[PDB]
Amino acid sequence: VFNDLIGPSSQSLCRFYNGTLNSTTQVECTYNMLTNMKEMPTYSQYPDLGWSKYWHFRMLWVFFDLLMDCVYLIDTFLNYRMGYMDQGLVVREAEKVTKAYWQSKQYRIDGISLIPLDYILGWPIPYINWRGLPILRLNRLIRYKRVRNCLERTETRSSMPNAFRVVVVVWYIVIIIHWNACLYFWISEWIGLGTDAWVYGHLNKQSLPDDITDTLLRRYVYSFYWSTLILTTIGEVPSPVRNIEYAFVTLDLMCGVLIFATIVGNVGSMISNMSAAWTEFQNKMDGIKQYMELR
Amino acid sequence: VRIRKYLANYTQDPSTDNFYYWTCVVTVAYIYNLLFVIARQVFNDLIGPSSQSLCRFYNGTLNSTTQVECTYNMLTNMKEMPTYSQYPDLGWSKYWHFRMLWVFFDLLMDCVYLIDTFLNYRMGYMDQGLVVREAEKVTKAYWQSKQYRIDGISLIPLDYILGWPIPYINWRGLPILRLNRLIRYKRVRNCLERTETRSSMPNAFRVVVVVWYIVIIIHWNACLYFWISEWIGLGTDAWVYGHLNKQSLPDDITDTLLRRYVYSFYWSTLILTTIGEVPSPVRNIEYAFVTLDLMCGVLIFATIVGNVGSMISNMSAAWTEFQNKMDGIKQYMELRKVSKQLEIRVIKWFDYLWTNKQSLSDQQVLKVLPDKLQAEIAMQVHFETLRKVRIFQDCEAGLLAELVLKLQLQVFSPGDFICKKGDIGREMYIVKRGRLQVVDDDGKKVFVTLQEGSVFGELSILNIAGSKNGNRRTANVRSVGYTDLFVLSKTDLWNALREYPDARKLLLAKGREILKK
Amino acid sequence: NCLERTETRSSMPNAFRVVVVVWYIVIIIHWNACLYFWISEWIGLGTDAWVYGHLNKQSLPDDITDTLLRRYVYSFYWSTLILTTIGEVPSPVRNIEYAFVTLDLMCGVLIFATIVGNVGSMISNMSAAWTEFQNKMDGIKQYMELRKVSKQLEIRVIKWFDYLWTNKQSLSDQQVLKVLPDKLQAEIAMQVHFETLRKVRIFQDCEAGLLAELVLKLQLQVFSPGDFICKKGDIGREMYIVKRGRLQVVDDDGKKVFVTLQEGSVFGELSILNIAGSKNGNRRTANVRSVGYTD
Repeated sequence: VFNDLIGPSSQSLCRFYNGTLNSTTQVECTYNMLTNMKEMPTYSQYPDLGWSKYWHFRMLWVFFDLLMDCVYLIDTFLNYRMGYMDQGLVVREAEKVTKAYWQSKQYRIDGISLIPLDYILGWPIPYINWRGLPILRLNRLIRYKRVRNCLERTETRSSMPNAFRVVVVVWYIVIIIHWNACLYFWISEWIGLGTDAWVYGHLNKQSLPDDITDTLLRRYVYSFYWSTLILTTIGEVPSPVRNIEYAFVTLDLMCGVLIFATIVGNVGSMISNMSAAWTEFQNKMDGIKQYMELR
Repeated sequence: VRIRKYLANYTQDPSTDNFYYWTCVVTVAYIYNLLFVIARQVFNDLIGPSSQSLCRFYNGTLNSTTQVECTYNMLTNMKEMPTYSQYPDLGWSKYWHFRMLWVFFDLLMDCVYLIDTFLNYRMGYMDQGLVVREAEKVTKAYWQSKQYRIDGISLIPLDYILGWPIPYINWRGLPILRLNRLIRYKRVRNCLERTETRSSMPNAFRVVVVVWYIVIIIHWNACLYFWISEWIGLGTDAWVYGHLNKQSLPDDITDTLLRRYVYSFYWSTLILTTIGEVPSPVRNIEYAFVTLDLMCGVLIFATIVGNVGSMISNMSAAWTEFQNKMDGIKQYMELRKVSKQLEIRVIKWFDYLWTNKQSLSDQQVLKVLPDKLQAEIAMQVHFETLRKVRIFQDCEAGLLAELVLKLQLQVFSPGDFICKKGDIGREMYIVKRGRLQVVDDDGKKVFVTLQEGSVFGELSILNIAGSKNGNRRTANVRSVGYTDLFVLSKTDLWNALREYPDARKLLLAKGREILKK
Repeated sequence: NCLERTETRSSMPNAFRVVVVVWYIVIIIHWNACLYFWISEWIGLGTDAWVYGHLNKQSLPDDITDTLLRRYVYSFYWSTLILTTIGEVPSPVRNIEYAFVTLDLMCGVLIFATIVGNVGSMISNMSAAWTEFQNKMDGIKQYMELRKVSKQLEIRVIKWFDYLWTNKQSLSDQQVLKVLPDKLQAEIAMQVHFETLRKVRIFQDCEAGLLAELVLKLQLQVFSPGDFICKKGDIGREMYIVKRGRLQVVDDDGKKVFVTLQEGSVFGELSILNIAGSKNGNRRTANVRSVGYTD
């Protein structure tokens, strides 16, 4: 969604009226031209799609992508040699664990989660004029079983279990609000920024107020605030204009009602359970104090 | 004549699966009525508009302000709402295809209601645990049960007469006269109950049903808001839908039927969830409606999200009860200063107990189910261990049923001893899953390896004084890895073998054979 | 005392509980409406934009008359939006209005949290028996899924549960045997079971306190239409009385009926008696098979 994270690959061209030239020309946007603008900047692509300036950011992202795919490959090798529990004991002979690997159909879950489409079609190629699809690395999210086993085997073994439960539901909250932030800015890019007053842009006037620059940090910070106000159903955001914005805000508010109702219900139960022994002691003392009062 | 002699003695069995799929068909027809009768009453352009919108227009070529029919650029950014003038045929010359589509679906769901009335007329009531399938008894029990009034109010065809735009009477149609089809709610409630008892994904069906309840409630409040916005008059004040609302029709937004339903659905979503980011009311009847609607939204959405929070709390209830047991044991071993190796042995036992998760789930089956079905469950699960056990292959069959209802599971650690040389024998063991080893007292050298299905510990609980150990165990027994054991006690086996003397003579003779071996 | 002695004696208790908390809601919002208009009169109407008056512009908009009905209707709407903490009212201006709105919003948070908690509990309790039945069915369906029980036993168990919810007169004796005294439990056991106590051959000829002491110790077992109650070689530990259902005695393998034991018929009383003159003793004399469902 926020495709300026790898470098912008398209220079912003604001319309500008220099008084010395006495002409209204399109030049590249500085930070004073993104502050208090009358229209959104038009983007024109670089001929190399930004690779001559932002190769250090792109090789940082490529290095972390290769590091987590090597972590996925070593996890696939440990899946290939995993000792299954047969009769209460693990099996440590190689032919039995590879045969029980190939019979259990774990290799399809390990194989869909390692298709390297992201190294081919996930980066800005200038020769094809391919802008890159980073969403083709969504196949790495199919390995959720190892994460669920790590969270289960952490909170059975942890000496502070309620602190880990609170940290895990806070991480669930931040990941849900982040995915709704990228969903809001994908719809705000798809409709067109600055076209109406619900979409991010210059017409929103909560997104870009007086003396506020339009940067990538402003885009993520306003989209995170919009999803925080929508998913907690405070709703102090601009009301929708077009019908597809009404459909998205209605679906997002009902999803926010349902899943934040269950999430805060879990947080209220988890902080009710941090002093459950004191409350059960207090119910026994309330019963005995009421009995000795009435008799 | 074949369908006449078939229908002369047809009687429906309500317990069958074909009747349950018929209740799904009646649920589909009921959901059609429950949405589209109030959508057709309020949003009456769903059947064709039957009144052309006449916007006031100033053409600069004519230099005159005339009333012409509204195009989509004249409903976009308007200064006043369009006045409606009726067609002479009430739109039947243009919108007969939409009206015959609605007439065809209305006739299809009324034929579904008629076939459901015929199955009500021939429904087999349960008399003595059996259904009745003779025709005179089920029609007499139909006419005595007063089901015919509920079936008869729900089939009055007022909608085919006064529910459509008739041009000769200049009758604009009352689609709300098809609200009598909503009295058949018992078949829908039986379909939802008999679906979520029989479904293998019950919590997904519960979540889908409360999402459908949410959408039907917000849709009925959407049609209620647009009925009050039509009744007050659209565009007359800033709470009502119209041009003065400025959230309903902003800059460059056309006023269509989709805009009316989409804004009314958004208004009821913000009112019933009590976010309230809608225009504040102006007239007093709008204040009364918004106050009543907000209090109804507080109450029924509080109970609905309470149900959704309980239903997604119950999707992981076993993990939370396991975590309360682990929290109690971890708090106990923290405060009593238990050493580290017993604590890692206990949490490794709990990691094993959640990893296999086929250990201890017998409690609700032993609570609510009858003993014949509990015995049949004990046959069908445990059959691979009941087929190998040396006493269980040679007994009376009711004796092995009475013994297999009294077994229990004990999970054992890989270092744990099951018996030592000098423990008193009070339990007989059957290895359900796991590997066992007999060893020396201090030498620790194996003699035999007791595999799965092997039975031991039955002579150490027998009371024959010819065996010199008596109640003492004959050998050291150590589990190799983790071990589930079918554990038969001394007392329950001695009761069941007291009730059967001939198998007691057989096991006593096997005691003589193991004494002379 | 009138509300307590109404909802103990009412045949619709949950409807009375819902009507009483709706009356509590309306009386609380009415008293906060009169509290808001007393402070709006005391400060002075139309002096600022939080107070009722002409400067409020939600209270008196364009073409809205200031009447007594407008005063009560706007004050009731203001307290409905404050006590439910929607808060779409004008923000306060003077400091005493800030103190009143802060105190009123915190009172609204606390007492409407407990009131809607009571309403959520009261409409959760209107279908508590169906949810407890569904927890038992969820446990049994999860157990038969994980143990790989075959399909015909699973459809027999869910058909038994469909019958157990369809008649719903099977097992509801637990709270009566808990809290009620044994004289009233005995009188309930007389008044319900009288059509089966009038036919039973031991129960027509005994001492009356003996039949009371026996009828407190009975129990219900529901039987499937294929199920056998006794076979030829089971040890007799139970005496049966057919409360509702049809029974049949059959051969060992020939499966031909001899008599049809109807409702009210008593059997299984000689097989538990310890007289050695009967050659079977504890063994059952005949095969007994239920025809349909059988209590």
